[PDB]
Amino acid sequence: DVSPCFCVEDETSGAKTCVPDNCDASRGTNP
Repeated sequence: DVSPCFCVEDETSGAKTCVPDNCDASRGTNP
């Protein structure tokens, strides 16, 4: 479905994680 990605810099994961993960690295950021 149309699912906007969101990234947060998470200290718990130890890095920037996104949903979907690392959408902001690839071109799969926006649907």
